[PDB]
Amino acid sequence: RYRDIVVRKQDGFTHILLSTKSSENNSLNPEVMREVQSALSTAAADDSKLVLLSAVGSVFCCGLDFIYFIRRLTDDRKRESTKMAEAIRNFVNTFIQFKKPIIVAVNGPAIGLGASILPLCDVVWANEKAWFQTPYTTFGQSPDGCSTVMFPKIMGGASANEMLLSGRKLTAQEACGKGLVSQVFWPGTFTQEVMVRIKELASCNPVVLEESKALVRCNMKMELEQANERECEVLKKIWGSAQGMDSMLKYLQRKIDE
Amino acid sequence: RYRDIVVRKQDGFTHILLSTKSSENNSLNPEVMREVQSALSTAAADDSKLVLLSAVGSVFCCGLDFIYFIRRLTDDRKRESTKMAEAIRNFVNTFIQFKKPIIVAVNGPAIGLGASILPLCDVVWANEKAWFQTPYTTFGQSPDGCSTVMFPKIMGGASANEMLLSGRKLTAQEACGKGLVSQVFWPGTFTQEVMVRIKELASCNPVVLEESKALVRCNMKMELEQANERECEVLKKIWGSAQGMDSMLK
Amino acid sequence: YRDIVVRKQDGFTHILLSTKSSENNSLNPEVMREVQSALSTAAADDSKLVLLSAVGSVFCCGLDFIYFIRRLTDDRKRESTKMAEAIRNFVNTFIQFKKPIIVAVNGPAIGLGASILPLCDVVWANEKAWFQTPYTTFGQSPDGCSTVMFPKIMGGASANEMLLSGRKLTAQEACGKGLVSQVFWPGTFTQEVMVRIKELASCNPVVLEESKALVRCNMKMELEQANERECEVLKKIWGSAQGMDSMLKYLQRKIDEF
Repeated sequence: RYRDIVVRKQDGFTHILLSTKSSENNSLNPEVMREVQSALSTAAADDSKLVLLSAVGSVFCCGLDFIYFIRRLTDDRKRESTKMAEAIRNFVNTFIQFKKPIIVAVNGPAIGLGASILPLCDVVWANEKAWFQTPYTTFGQSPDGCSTVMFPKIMGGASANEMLLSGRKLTAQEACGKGLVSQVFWPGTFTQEVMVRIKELASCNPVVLEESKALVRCNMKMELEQANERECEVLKKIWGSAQGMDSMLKYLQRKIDE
Repeated sequence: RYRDIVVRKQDGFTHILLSTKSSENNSLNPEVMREVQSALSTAAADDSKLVLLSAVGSVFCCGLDFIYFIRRLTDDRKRESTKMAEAIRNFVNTFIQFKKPIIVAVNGPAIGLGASILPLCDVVWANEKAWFQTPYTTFGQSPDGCSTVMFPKIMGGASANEMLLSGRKLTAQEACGKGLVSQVFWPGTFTQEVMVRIKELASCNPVVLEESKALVRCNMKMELEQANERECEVLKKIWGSAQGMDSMLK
Repeated sequence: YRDIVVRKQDGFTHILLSTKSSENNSLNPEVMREVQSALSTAAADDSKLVLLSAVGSVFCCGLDFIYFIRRLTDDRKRESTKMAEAIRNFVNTFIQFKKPIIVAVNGPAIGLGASILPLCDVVWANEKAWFQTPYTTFGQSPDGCSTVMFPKIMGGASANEMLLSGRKLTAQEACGKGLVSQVFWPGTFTQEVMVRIKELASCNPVVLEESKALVRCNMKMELEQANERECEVLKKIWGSAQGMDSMLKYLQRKIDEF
């Protein structure tokens, strides 16, 4: 009955795989976002020791589906812009509140909100096929997923502003240098290197896992909530204005002209 | 007319170039800092979308002109140590409050306050001729430019203390690994690379740029102001006293 | 002192770890009390800084678990309380210390042996050194304020990987992740350190101290609060029903098998 994700619960952990059918290329829309929240809600309440999040196919996550979004905005700009900003806020908050470890395997591009959510997970393992970009300014939006606070925290201001203002694309290795990725594995053995460590993690006392994450997350929880809310209030402002989609349209024009 | 800087307003941005006459090696005396501040006031008020900061010459910025400063010190410690501290504090504060993006292109050495000011700008692009150092302890001064808070935040305590206490020099690649530089470019195409990126940023919605900067900068602004205040009080204490020019050496 | 060598000369105090009552420079409450005593004396005398290093092929393999297990067989409840307080007091000595502590790491730093390092000022490592916090594998939550300091120095992805997954970092990898100031080759390491210590010791002691005070002031209360939280969780874990399930594992492992 989930349409856009595959969920598997086995060997002490829940595995959630992004596999979107209501949107292309693992892009996010409110329906995809709700299914991830539902799957994480169940994992938070069952005996899962941790969650592994990964993706089916060649893209980890393209971030927001702006074509889906523009169609909504043409129907009722004021109502739909509010609704998208709240959907994002709730989606992001799910990651902020989640009490067990979220381990991410990134095997392809992670773009926009698909990259911004990574600092809200616990461990990120990538291979060289993965790259990371937050092309917010290109799409004409301010940042999301608490990246306005988290990117300066993990890579420092100079690097964070380059990603957030300049739309710099990072290889897996460069994202590791910039604190986005925990470790990079060869593509050929990526799955086995990820699964061996998930098995090791799932063999630990899940109380010790939870206590440790609680210790790491507690100095930042408030600040994350406050960031998420500020960012979403800005997005409402931008997406509710008549010119909100102009940068995105120019981007699409370039893409189709290429 | 500005003596120590060149200012070009064009194509959606203001380009400020350090090219000091009252000092050597783009050193900063209170006159240079006032001109930078005044050029930033006007960019903040006009239709400029962002500021590109770079330098003419083989040096980006040597930080404080300590000989200009020595001259002034032994004509009146109390008045001149107070004036220099407060000039640093207002210069640093201009960057803390500035609302639009400041992109910096660093094409040679950035030393002391010339390096410290970098974390208060937005993006820093460097070539291999650039290197970076904060030789505070060697000069017998404590740090400035909010580096006492910003350096630990961008590179971690161990690396920050090595910069601030030990006077370590970082190559452009090392400064990039330590969070001081956004990206390092080949010197051959450095100007081209910077300008293509500046043109892309200047084509963006200016309101989206400023909103984005505001969201990044808001959690830190009070901390940066308080750090700037603390640093400048410790400099008054040091420079005010008789034996605080004792390390300034040759 | 039985477990450390203290040399005061040339404007600095050199504290060398060289334990007799433990394997691999490991820390029992005895060793901890000597280190604290040596620091207390350096803090009050005319030393400008402290150089901390080790004798032998291991910097510090962290908590002396052989000693702790010897106590735990006697009285679990009483001895777990005393151990948590020993740690808390030890870590607090580093949080409070006003003079620069420079560390020369010439072999593995494990557990508390690695977690204290972000409480020091400058860390120089031999290319031979490596770094690990294998807390979870032995059923422990983290110590030494690493729950806050690791995310601050390497960002949450890398920090969680250290603290949850037991990742080992080479000296170079630990330099990229903010734990080590600079790495020197084994051949030149001793001389590289000493030329720099000599340079630092020739500086104005008041300038050194004011600089450190400016660097440490935004964080002192947060470090204290982190130390107290971590020590509380350690008490609760060690007092738990499953709290000892993973500790004895230690007896069967060499230090490069954690």
